[PDB]
Amino acid sequence: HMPNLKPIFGIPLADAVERTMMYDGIRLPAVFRECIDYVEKYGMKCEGIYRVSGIKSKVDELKAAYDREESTNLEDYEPNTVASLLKQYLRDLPENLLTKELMPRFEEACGRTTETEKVQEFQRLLKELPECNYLLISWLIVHMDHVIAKELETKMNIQNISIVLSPTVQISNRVLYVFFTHVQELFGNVVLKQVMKPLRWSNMATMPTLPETQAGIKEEIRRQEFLLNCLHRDLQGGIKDLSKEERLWEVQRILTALKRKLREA
Repeated sequence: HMPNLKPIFGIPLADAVERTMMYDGIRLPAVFRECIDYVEKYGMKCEGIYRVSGIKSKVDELKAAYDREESTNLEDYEPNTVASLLKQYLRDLPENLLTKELMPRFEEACGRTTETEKVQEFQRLLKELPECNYLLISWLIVHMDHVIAKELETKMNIQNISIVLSPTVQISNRVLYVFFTHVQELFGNVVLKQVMKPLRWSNMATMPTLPETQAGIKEEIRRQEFLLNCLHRDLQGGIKDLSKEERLWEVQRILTALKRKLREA
């Protein structure tokens, strides 16, 4: 029969999206957000950010865990590791972000005599792209742009990211440099929406393992309630899945603790 039961590393974007839908299902895989989320929250002041090699021994476990639909607490892993898992994940995806179709035109648009001519070409390229690709290209480049500012503190430069991001989407070095530069020239309101992440807690038995900080609970509750109300509502669309339900009590149980501690801090 078909090899393996639902893979993850080596599928089209939508296929990955439908598999890894977390919040609203804004047409985007979870993996990408999970990795962008960690870097945005914790991996912002990391030297070697996206530059150092991730521990392949951890990465191969992660890709396995995702492919097996398991629990991956990236908040306990190294930034280089998740970043390496991410860039690999993007590689494994058959359809490029810019596809085979538009990809060769990025070389063209990079060799434009004027910054305006470049962005215009990239503009038409990105429009050809599917919705999922459009959003993927937005976040990947915009998030890495903010990483360039972080490079300004982590003692790195656009060139460094460009070197390591080239093998990522399969496009020449100079195109990444121009990618960010033009990415805000094209977008700029593009926002890096972070996600509620699994805890190091096994979600039962214990209790004194939760964040005891007020601002910590405030932010998390906000993020979690949006996850909560949406998932609950999903079921009302004629959906009766035990897996969705299990996660429904899951979010509720955790938020219950948070709601208590909210007025407990």
